[PDB]
Amino acid sequence: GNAFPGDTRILVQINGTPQRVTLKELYELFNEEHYESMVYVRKKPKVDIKVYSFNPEEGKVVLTDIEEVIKAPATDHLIRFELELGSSFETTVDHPVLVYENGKFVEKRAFEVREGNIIIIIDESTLEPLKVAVKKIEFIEPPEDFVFSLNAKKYHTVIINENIVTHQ
Ligand SMILES: [Zn+2]
Repeated sequence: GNAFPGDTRILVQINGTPQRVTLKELYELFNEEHYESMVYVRKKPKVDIKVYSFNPEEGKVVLTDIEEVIKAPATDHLIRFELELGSSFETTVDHPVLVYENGKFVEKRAFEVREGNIIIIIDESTLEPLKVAVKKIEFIEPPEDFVFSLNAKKYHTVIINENIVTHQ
């Protein structure tokens, strides 16, 4: 399954306040827990929480509900993307990643992303999108026993680490 490392940060709105939490912390803000089909799923929120998403049909940041958070055993390698200006993120090898090409978001599996592909970051104050190139790609042996994901209602995009737009 597709996932992120637990130390990945995600932009959320908690009780009306925007902030970043790690995916591990996000998982802990839910209860409930059920273990089934080798994964742990939590659906009931402990705080009033929404996730910030990017709506590609309108080019706009939007808020949406979190349907569930998931913790799964780590199996595959991760891929780390280092971006122009020094930001970075990591996903499992087949995780969808959004790159910006010729005026649209292309959804590629992480292992198909190439150096020089463009990633979109958001300026949080103006909500303006900015383009940064992928500068380096690394394959990383899984470094923790569990990885984490979430399902965001409708848009299925999230804003991670240093304001990076990607697919949930
Ligand atoms: Zn849905």
